[PDB]
Amino acid sequence: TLNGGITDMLTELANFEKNVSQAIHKYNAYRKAASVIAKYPHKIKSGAEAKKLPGVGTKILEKIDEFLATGKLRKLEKIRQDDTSSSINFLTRVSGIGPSAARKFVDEGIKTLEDLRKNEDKLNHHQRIGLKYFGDFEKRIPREEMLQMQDIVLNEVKKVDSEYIATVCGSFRRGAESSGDMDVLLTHPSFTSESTKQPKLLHQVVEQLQKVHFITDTLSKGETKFMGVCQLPSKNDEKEYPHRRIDIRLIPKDQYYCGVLYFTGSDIFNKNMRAHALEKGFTINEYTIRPLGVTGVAGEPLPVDSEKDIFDYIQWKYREPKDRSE
DNA sequence: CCGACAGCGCATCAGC
DNA sequence: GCTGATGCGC
DNA sequence: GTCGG
Ligand SMILES: Cc1cn([C@H]2C[C@H](O)[C@@H](COP(=O)(O)OP(=O)(O)[C@H](Cl)P(=O)(O)O)O2)c(=O)[nH]c1=O
Ligand SMILES: [Cl-]
Ligand SMILES: [Mg+2]
Ligand code: NA
Ligand code: NA
Ligand code: NA
Repeated sequence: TLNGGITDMLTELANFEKNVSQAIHKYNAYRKAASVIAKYPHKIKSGAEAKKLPGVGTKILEKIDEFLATGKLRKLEKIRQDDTSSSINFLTRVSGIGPSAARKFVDEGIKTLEDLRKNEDKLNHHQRIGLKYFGDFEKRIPREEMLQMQDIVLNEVKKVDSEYIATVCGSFRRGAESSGDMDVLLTHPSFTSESTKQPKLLHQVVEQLQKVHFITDTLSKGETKFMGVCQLPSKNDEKEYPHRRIDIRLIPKDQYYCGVLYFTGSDIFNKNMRAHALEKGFTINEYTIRPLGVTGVAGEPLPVDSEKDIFDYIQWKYREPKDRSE
């Protein structure tokens, strides 16, 4: 909140570069800048002060001086006024519509929520569901509701096979008082790095959650990753809860620590951590941490028996999930 | 000045 | 049908 | 857009 106006501005610029310019490096640069400023514990008085932070360079420094002087940025003011950019930006807020589809729809004169609804036949499945719950997916999930959803998912999973372990990750595991969605990491001893001893491991779980009407819709589904929609049950006479996004990722049981580090995030925390790993001569994914040879070619997986082990390898002090919200 | 910027699952398409 | 590129998502 | 080398 200390530098909320600045980080909002940068986020708006990031979104512009992603959705309209389709300049993903500019997008990621703006988000990095916004992140480093958000955790900076002083109210920023100048661009030069902000430029001391890594990730803030000359251009963002100048923007920050304008914003501090006047409370706005002319570049953003003009972007806001531009119909095509505003339209493109809006359409990407539908799950499954990205920068390319958004611009394509705008070209055909499909540029409002109303246009989308009347042109449902021109959407793929993911987009159609994204449009169906557009309102709901805008809403945050209070932590108290996340606790209920967790109870339901862990108990239902236990009913399918008591050897499943389901772990809620994402912002929830980072201790947030509200989340954008629910992220569930799933393991079963039958699925390891070495073998898949039984099939349908993800399916049976999804099927059980569909059976008790917790999962209501599917955006995408594969053997290890489910992306869909869920809803808490409501009591008699009470308004229904909003429909929520849910992600479920099944990871080899012996690779749980790399898996839970990944799915706990944040996304920018993962990006910084993995970038750092590279500078230290390692590569990290949701399965393994591996050394980089002289080549650049990845070596064999290093042994890992905790999240801290991964931090150790790259010479980072351990950071608790709650300090990983970047 | 220049190249690199994290790493990967699922849906959809062109080409064969 | 398969393989690889592309889009969108985590 | 930023930064290390
Ligand atoms: C989008 C993304 C996610 N992840 C990892 C790290 C992420 O933490 C994890 C879940 O993605 P999420 O989109 O649900 O992120 P979250 O942290 O739960 C969000 Cl603050 P919210 O859902 O509360 O709004 O996946 C990445 O490693 N790279 C990414 O680009
Ligand atoms: Cl770019
Ligand atoms: Mg989440
Ligand atoms: Na800087
Ligand atoms: Na979208
Ligand atoms: Na998610």
